[PDB]
Amino acid sequence: GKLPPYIFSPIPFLGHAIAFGKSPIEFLENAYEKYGPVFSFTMVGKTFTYLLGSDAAALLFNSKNEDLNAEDVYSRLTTPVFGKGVAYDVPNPVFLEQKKMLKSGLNIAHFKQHVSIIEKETKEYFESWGESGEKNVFEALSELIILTASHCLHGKEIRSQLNEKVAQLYADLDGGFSHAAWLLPGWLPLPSFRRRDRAHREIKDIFYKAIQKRRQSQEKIDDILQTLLDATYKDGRPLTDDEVAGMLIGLLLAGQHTSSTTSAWMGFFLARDKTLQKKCYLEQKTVCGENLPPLTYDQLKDLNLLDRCIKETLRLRPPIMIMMRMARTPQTVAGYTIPPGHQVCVSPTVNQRLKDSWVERLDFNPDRYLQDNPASGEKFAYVPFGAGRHRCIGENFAYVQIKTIWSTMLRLYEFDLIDGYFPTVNYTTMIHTPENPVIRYKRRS
Ligand code: HEM
Ligand SMILES: O=C(N[C@@H](Cn1ccnc1)c1ccc(-c2ccc(F)cc2)cc1F)c1ccc(-c2nnc(-c3ccccc3)o2)cc1
Ligand SMILES: O=C(N[C@@H](Cn1ccnc1)c1ccc(-c2ccc(F)cc2)cc1F)c1ccc(-c2nnc(-c3ccccc3)o2)cc1
Repeated sequence: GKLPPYIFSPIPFLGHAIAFGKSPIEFLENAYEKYGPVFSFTMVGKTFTYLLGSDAAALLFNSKNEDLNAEDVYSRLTTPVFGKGVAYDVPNPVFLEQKKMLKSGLNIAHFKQHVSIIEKETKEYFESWGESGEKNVFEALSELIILTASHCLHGKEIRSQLNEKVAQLYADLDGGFSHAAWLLPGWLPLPSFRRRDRAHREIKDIFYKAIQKRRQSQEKIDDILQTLLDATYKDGRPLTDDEVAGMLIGLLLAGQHTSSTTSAWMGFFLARDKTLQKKCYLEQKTVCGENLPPLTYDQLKDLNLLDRCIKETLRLRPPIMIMMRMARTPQTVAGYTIPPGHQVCVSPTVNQRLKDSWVERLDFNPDRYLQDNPASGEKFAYVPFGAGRHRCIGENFAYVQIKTIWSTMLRLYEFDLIDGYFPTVNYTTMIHTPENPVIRYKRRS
């Protein structure tokens, strides 16, 4: 056992907390340069080991959950949010089945319904934006996506109940993902803990009623809720109501912020590159016709440029900057032996931006995918949706959602930067959102 290089800090408990917190990507890129692909450090009492670049990241992406374990690092925070019997509250093999059920629900049939739903929700929402102005697009997209994702992933019944009170319940749930929740005992009656737990109760209740309501109807509905009510584990057991409601909460949380932040970033990338924005609008017309009829799933698959714009946005601004495991058993990578008790980390952000493999790395270039590039060229250089056992199941929905929304948005408006300001990254929020995401827009042609 030869340990990975350890980046010493004189600062007792915090370690590099402050430096890492200010700009993590720069921290990790500098470390990579000085120490190589595999290294360790301590922050706020804990020892972290990073695996940077494709070859090293392979260890995390290939590992069995018995070896590199997700619930050890996640369950404490997620279980009060998503609920019992779901996600990281059960053995991983169970979660894998639950994922299979969800995957089965995320199919082409349902996507075809989703496109119209999302186009409709989007046009209606942006009516309040009028003909022109300067508004906060991240807030717009967050508010819209909570609606679109509910409608698609929860259904019409639940969606019609989605008022501001319920939206706030969902925000209160997000609050469970706090520094306080990580650092402090659960038994402290902190406001955010109280809200989180209260909101979890009220939201489950709404889902309980909607679930029993559908079970009792003879109206055969073909949607994702139905797929869950009809699904079964290998043992044959159907999901309980509490299980289903748990999975519905997850579906929303997963469906919202990863898309909203991403969609916001794409907005500013396209605003900065007006020629690229024009080409996208022209692509709309080419594929769908000059009359611009209602979007269809099949038309989305032909929006190749828009697709590469999403792909490239994800490259430079992946919503999930980190993926972490607890090493239960010793692991070997790059000559080093990582001991049990280490938390093993990967950063899509760093891998997706690495000097050695990405040409003009900090450039937003959708066309980079028309040549040889590390997305096709390597295993794990490009990993915004992860890989292996804990890999994402929502990639196709997310693309459906983001494509439809932005397809519609390009049709409605042309977008510009304000005083040539391109938003900086707000590192203090859980998902790195854009700072001051106010965008200028005027009605399109
Ligand atoms: C742009 C949108 C999205 C991005 C960038 C994204 C990214 C990711 C990433 C990086 C992981 C790997 C987590 C890890 O290895 O620790 C993941 C896992 C997952 N995602 Fe997504 N995701 C997105 C949308 C969605 C959606 C819409 C859903 C549900 C419909 C979803 C459900 C999941 C689930 C269930 C997992 C598995 C977690 C696990 O096995 O531990 N995601 N996602
Ligand atoms: O929301 C979390 N995970 C997300 C990751 N995601 C989103 C889209 N694709 C993947 C997530 C994972 C599983 C699910 C999910 C699970 C089951 C299901 F049926 C449906 C969805 C939903 C999610 F939103 C999450 C949030 C916080 C944390 C957390 N872990 N540690 C912290 C933490 C640590 C230190 C300081 C501050 C926070 O935060 C871990 C995971
Ligand atoms: O352990 C986490 N952060 C670590 C830092 N780190 C980052 C990379 N390696 C170490 C961390 C961050 C802040 C702090 C901390 C900060 C302030 C303080 F007063 C005390 C402690 C402690 C930490 F251990 C961590 C782990 C998982 C996640 C995370 N996983 N999933 C999410 C996520 C997913 C979806 C939506 C929102 C969050 O978040 C976020 C942070």
